[PDB]
Parts: sequence; structure tokens; C-alpha cells
Amino acid sequence: PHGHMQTLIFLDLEATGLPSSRPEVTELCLLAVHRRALENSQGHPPPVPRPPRVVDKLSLCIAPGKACSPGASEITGLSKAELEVQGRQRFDDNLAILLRAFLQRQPQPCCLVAHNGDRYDFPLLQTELARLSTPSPLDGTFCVDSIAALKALEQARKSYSLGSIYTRLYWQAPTDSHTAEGNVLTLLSICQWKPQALLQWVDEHARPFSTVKPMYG
Amino acid sequence: PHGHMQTLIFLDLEATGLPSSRPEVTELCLLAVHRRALISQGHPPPVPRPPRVVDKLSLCIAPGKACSPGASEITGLSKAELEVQGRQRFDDNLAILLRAFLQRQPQPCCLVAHNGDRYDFPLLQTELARLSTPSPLDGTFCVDSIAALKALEQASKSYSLGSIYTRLYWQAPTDSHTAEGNVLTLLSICQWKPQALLQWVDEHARPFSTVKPMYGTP
DNA sequence: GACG
DNA sequence: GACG
Ligand SMILES: [Mg+2]
Ligand SMILES: [Mg+2]
Repeated sequence: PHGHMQTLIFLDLEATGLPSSRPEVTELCLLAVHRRALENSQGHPPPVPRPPRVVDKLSLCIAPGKACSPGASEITGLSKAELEVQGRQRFDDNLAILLRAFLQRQPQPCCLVAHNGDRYDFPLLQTELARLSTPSPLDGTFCVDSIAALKALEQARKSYSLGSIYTRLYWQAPTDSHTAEGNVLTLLSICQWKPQALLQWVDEHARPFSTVKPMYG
Repeated sequence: PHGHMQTLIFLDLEATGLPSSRPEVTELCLLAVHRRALISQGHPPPVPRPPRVVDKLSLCIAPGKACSPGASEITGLSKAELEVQGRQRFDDNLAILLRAFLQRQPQPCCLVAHNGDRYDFPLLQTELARLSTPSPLDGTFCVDSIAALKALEQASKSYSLGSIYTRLYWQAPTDSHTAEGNVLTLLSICQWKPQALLQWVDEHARPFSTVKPMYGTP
């Protein structure tokens, strides 16, 4: 299809609200894993996988343009006030230099992985990038939704939210459901359930991020 | 003295070995924090929570020489396994990245590292000297958490990272195998008495471009 | 020492 | 659904 994805980038965004509200990103986290590190499961239940030794990790809190919805502030512990008080910058030109440089240290093709990404994280990110005079640093990178991926894996009435899956696989509640990094780590663990099968699935379904259309605007 | 450092960037490096060995960085973690983000109830005193708003960067870096057996034992990293997963080298992009990471910080910026005055800071300087790019740390500052933690404790035996932690908190550090683990350990330590901590560190911050390279300038 |  |  687009060849074997050499790097998986688990991605999660915290933001000001749900899609209907035209949300802005308050926190982003990327965790780049090499396929090799990934294809590097137990019995029942299997232990929670340890993450690979070799990973690159990025986590940035971000001052949004508009205030957080009350619901989003309670879930994330983030507000427009504090991100600005504490001097967080906008989703600006730099941030894309930063992402660019971070993406630059991953062997291509890179494929972004997000949970409900096709509905939420991907179109959100696209929107936020579109706002920039800078060129997007993701044009060359691919993406895929982990919900689709795990529906297929688990096939070998269920909820497919992040926590429903995680608890189901490992019979443990996820560690941190309130930060971008927490959600990425939970995401990573469900994707390590069947590393072999999943990377195969990711390779078949990888899709260009350039196409992903904006949530809004 | 230099003014107020806006960002405390806790820093830790893993590497091929110790200073005598001419060591190369293999992993790097920065956790950037704002002076704002800085009580406790119970015994032994709880391991505090990292603050909510933080920027975190953690990168694996391929070194041009093999990891000494002791560095591999500590970190579980090896040159060949970094290279499998096509980790890059400490190059110009990296500096751009760090540049950009630091440029998202409120200035001025002060690195804090455990033994940095003797290991991380001079080593970082060496890594940055090797390449085409200007250093991103040319305008950055530095302080050692050992010296800092000395004072603060002497106003209330070993000062290895773990010894301080286990002693304040009565738990083993969560992870001593990775750069982020050490940054987080270092972070919790610096939250024992953050008020003073930061009192202590705005009095002491110093240039990083005064930092002499551990070695080399090949 | 204390850092890998 | 499921994302904040
Ligand atoms: Mg999410
Ligand atoms: Mg250290």
C-alpha cells in the first residue's frame, strides 16, 4: 500500500472541548516507536506490556485561543488562564519547527496513531496547522485510527473507548486518564497486546495525513 | 544575579560511560517547568505530584562508540540496538529541536541536573561543540542540584540521586534506568522544599557557555 | 563524591 | 460510537 511503516507515532491531544464546539488544542503528546522496538502475549490476563526501551517522547502544554469548556478543564486539569500565566505559547510557527525537527529524527515513513483519531485528533491537528503561514510538517506522514485497528485484532456489542479496551485486555484500570501523555501510554499498551498483528494492520490501513480534512474552518 | 530564571528545565543524560572514558550521549530528557508550578501531609512524606503544566522531551541518541558494559547494564541501551531502530546521532537537527523546545519556554531558562556541574553540563557542551550548528544553549543557564540540595538539607550523608530520594521519601525511585526516570526522581526531590529550592537557584544560576567541555573538541 |  |  504505502510500504511498511518504519515508525509509529502514538499521538493524543487534550483540547478545549468536543468537535461541535470547534475546539483548540491545549496539550499534545507524541511517542515515536520504531517498528523494530515494537515487534520486539502472556496468558490471562496478560501483564501490562512494558513500553519499549527505545522511544522518543514529546509533551507540550499549549495556550488555546479560546477558553476551555468546563467539561474539558475538569477532565484535563488544564485551563486557558493557567497555560498563559505559566507562559505556554500558542500553536505557532515554532511548534511546527519543533514537530518538524522531532519528526525529522524518525525514520520514514512515519504513521501517526490516535484513538478515534479519524474523528478527533487528526482533523483537529489539521485545523490547527492550517492556521499557519509556516508549511505543515506532517504532509509526508501517514495516520490511522487505533479503534479500527483493535476491532480487527479483537475479532481474532463491546465498547471500543480507550479505557474499555485497556481494562478488558489487562483487567486493570488505566494509569492516567487526565493527560495527553497518560492517554498515549494507555494507547501504547493496547497496541502492544498483539504487536505483530497490529503493525500488519497499520501497514494495510496507513493513509496520507495531507488528505485528512480539517475538523473545521 | 542574572535576574529571574523563568523556566527550570530539569535535565538528565544517559551516555556510553563515565568522564574518563570520553563518553557520548545516548539518551536525553528535558522536563521544562515554570517557577509558578511550585504543602505535604503525612509520614513518611508523600512522593509529590509532578505539576500539571509541563513540557517534556525525551530522545534516544545513537553514539559513535560502544556503550561500556556498565552504561549498558544501567540503562539497557546499546549502540547496536539504538542503531537497529535507526536512532540518529547528536546532530544539527537535534540542536534545532532543542532550540525550538527551549524557544517555547519563558526566558530566561535554567537547566538543573544532578551532578551537572561535573557531568551533564560539560558533556552537553562537548556534544554541541562537535557540529556545524551554533549551540542552542549559548543563551541558557545551569545549576547543579547536588550543591542546591546540600544547602537546603543543611538548614533543617550521600548525595547520589537515589540516596536523597529514598531518604526524603522512603521509597526507591520509580525508574533509574532511563533519562526521564532520573529527571522525574530529580523533579520530586526538588519539590521537597520548592520555595527554598527556587530561592536557592536564582541566587546561583550561571552561564552554560562558560561551561567547559568535558573533553574533546576533536 | 558522583556522574554512565 | 467516541473524542475533550
Ligand atoms: Mg484522546
Ligand atoms: Mg544523571
